[PDB]
Amino acid sequence: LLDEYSRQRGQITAGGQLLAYSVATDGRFRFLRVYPNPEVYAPVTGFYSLRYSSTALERAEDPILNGSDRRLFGRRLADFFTGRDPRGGNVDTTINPRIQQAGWDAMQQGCYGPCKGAVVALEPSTGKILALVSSPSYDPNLLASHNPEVQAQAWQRLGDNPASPLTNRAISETYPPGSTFKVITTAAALAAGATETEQLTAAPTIPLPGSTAQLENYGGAPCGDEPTVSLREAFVKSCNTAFVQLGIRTGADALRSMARAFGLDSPPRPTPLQVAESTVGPIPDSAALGMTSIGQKDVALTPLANAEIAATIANGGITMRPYLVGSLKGPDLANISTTVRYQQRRAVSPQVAAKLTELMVGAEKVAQQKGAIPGVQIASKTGTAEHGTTPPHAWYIAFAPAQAPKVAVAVLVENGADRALAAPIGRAVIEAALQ
Ligand SMILES: *C(=O)[C@H]([C@@H](C)O)[C@H]1CC(SCCNC=N)=C(C(=O)O)N1
Repeated sequence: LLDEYSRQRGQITAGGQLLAYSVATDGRFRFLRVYPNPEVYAPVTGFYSLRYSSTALERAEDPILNGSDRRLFGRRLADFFTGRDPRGGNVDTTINPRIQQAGWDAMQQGCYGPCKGAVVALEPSTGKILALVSSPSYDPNLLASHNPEVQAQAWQRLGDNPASPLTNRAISETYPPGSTFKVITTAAALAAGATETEQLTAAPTIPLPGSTAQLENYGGAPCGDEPTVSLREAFVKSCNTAFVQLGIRTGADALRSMARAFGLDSPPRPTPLQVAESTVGPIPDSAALGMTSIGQKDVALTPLANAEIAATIANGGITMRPYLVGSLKGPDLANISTTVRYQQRRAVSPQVAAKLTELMVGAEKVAQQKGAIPGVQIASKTGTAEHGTTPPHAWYIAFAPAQAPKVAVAVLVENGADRALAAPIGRAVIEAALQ
């Protein structure tokens, strides 16, 4: 450890701003790692610690940041030959500081006090991760201390915190998607040949086949005041029974297949950070299928996966591979690597994506309007999700402008559902993006 602290570790950057850098000190270990906006960027930087090693981008891009990367070998030779103090390379992220800060701020004020959860912003046409927010977060300056006791105390406080602030909730945790998963049930039906004008039950209640279990609308009220409702109408008003009926009519295999087409049960590519796998679940019976259709049973998504669903629809049906690192530099600022955007797969036809967009623009209009942006059209799906064996989660997925999208977001507020919170958070992130 002594020698690797005698060489100046390189910088983690966002928008030409520093997220992590190293300062020359009088310490036995010469360089101290500094995080100037610590809690906000901790999901992106991770920590770099004498006692506890590294996480996130400190760990992923460790060869570049410490200067040991093969691609940096010439610079290291030239410096030693010339007498120059050596320095590691730089990692330039895809994070937009304005959007990251707006996601964080909105999370710290959006639950009459701080929310627990995650915000992800994506650029639909490129796959760039524009923001990666987790709350509560922690201060990596605490683990950068050269004092063993300060590090050990911080490590212990963090690990005993029931809110688990070390966890990057945007990419490492999976949550039931609830109402947001109607986007997938809808996509599956549209692809199988159903249309927006198709008629579905408006009944307040629906039996689940092969069980005494029963599903209901919110909170026992009929979708319309008519016998049935159109698919568009049930989508925009987020009726449950209609979708239980739609999904079972569509069948398990079509639902599974659309779920995989949208990245579920599909091993995620590193960003370079590892992303937990999302799942539609086994769907072992028809009771399960009705429950899967409205985002429950065994469906579990990372906030990132849910932002990608929105980004895929925004991008005309094509999924761009999400990435966090735009380019790697050497100590001179010479380009070592530039990331090139990659089309992962087509999930749905331009037609189905267009249809889903219309429905989502309708769902946004029906929704609570706090934080709406004048002259900007937003396509969205709000929702709640039940979990465990408890207050439901609050979700918002969206993209904007709906006509030619520049940004897609997912907002998850753990336990945030009322009986509103997620959507204004989403819209502040969008607004910051479109500035
Ligand atoms: C979706 O999962 C839920 C639940 C019944 O399963 C329903 C209830 C709500 S919450 C209302 C939030 N309004 C908006 N901004 C919705 C919905 O998102 O409309 N779906």
